[PDB]
Amino acid sequence: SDEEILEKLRSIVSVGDPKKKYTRFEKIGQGASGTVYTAMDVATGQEVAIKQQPKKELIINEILVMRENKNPNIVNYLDSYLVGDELWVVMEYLAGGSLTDVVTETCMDEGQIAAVCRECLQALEFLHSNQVIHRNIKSDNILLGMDGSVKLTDFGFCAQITPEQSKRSTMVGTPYWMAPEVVTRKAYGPKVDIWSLGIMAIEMIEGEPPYLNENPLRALYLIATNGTPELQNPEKLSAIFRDFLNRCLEMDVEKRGSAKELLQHQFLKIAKPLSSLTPLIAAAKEAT
Ligand SMILES: NC1CCN(c2nc(Nc3cc(C4CC4)[nH]n3)c3sccc3n2)CC1
Repeated sequence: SDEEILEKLRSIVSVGDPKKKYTRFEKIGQGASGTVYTAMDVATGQEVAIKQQPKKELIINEILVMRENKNPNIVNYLDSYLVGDELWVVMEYLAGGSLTDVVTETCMDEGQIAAVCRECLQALEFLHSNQVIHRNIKSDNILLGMDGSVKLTDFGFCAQITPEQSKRSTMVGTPYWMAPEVVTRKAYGPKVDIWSLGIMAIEMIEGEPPYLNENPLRALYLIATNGTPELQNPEKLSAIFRDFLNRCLEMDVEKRGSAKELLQHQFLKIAKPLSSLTPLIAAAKEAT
């Protein structure tokens, strides 16, 4: 019965030698599982990012889900290899870095924040319409292009739902960003991603998710009891922004906005061009 799951992901990986297609191999990061490098396509002259035991079932889920859900607001999966003993997942390279650096080292005005939310909601609307829940939306899993491109990544925790089983009840995600209905093991749908988006907006405002100074469990408890979080300074924000936040962070899932609904919110109408994010990127790179 197992681990014939290991032979399953051997079917997925492509045929050939990795070294023969991508030169200019250079490392640019590492984070628990696993580590990230860089390279160029000898064929097309394209720069690419290469990620490099436990529970490899996730890495399968990540490959498959990424392959069948191409979107301009998703970090594009390319090829896969395994000629060694670690995964050779190749994806498009965004040099601007993660949104985390930006939210914790810079100040974003509402026009910048709206632009980010709109790009993310676009990815969410696409994924949800394909019955996929990301379940781990956070600034850490938002990568930025040097041109201000905003793309979604990390799909190991994705949940493929079906008309027969459109809900889950497993506590997956990262505590500070997890919807109350996920924390309290209740039946939940795609709008949990919308909750995590809201939390990420709080990131973009206050620098970090609510209860971050608390321990993960304490945070988990607080989310389960407090429900919808409070801004430290709600009055700093426009009325239309506060509204968008309220409809992202609604306790009533039915009263909470869908991606498609939220893409029509008046708040996104004050979104700046994506080029406006490049100064935020340069700022984050500095002080680092
Ligand atoms: N949470 C992680 C997310 C990945 N990350 C990351 N990714 C970057 N660009 C990438 C990565 C990918 C492949 C991995 C999907 N394409 N483009 C860059 S550029 C400067 C820093 C940096 N950090 C480090 C934190």
